[PDB]
Amino acid sequence: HMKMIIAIVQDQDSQELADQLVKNNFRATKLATTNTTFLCGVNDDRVDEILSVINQTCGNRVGGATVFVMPVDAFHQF
Amino acid sequence: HMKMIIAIVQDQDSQELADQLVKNNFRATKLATTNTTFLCGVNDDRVDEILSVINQTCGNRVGGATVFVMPVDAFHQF
Amino acid sequence: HMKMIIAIVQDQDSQELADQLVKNNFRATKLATTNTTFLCGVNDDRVDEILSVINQTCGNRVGGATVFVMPVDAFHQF
Repeated sequence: HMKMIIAIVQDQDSQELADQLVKNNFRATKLATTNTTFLCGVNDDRVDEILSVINQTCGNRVGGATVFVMPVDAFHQF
Repeated sequence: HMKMIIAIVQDQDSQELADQLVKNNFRATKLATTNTTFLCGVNDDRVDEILSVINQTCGNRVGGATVFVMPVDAFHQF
Repeated sequence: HMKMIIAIVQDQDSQELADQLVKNNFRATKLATTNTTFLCGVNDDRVDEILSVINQTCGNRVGGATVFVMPVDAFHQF
């Protein structure tokens, strides 16, 4: 099935996460906020991959990321 | 029980979805983004209805909608 | 485990909820909207506390709050 990622990432590191998610085939949506918030539905078995991306891009290096992995009952694509 | 809809819809079609959701008694919230993102808690047995609305308003006609249906453990109304 | 709160609160009462959540050790994120929308992952056994806060701050006194409590499969903190 599928999952929903809500990754709260720092704004300075938002630019590069946004670019690098694209390069890893991750379709994501940025909710503007000032500390930017991302939304990304990924496959059940691609959770470890996206978490790696978010960590390599942002976190305590300075930095800091907090992400939630949430269940999805249904996915539709019109 | 209840569900949560996260419908990522195109901005040109956001205006009309926003209006038409009201006409179908769907209380929804628009998170501004440029590709706008909607949030809408609907009843367990009104998922098919709202999906119809979103499709009739937006999708590949040009267009394109992507929606997630997510479980809700509790709903409160103060 | 943990939960995710999506609290749709009125804008006039958003300022004070935002301040008072901090005073109760609730790390939350505000998604700008005009009727503002909040996001807050809290512990499994701190749902009653945050609901109290939201009610004391906003609701029908004038007012009005609507909140969803949603399951979280995984929480990560980089």
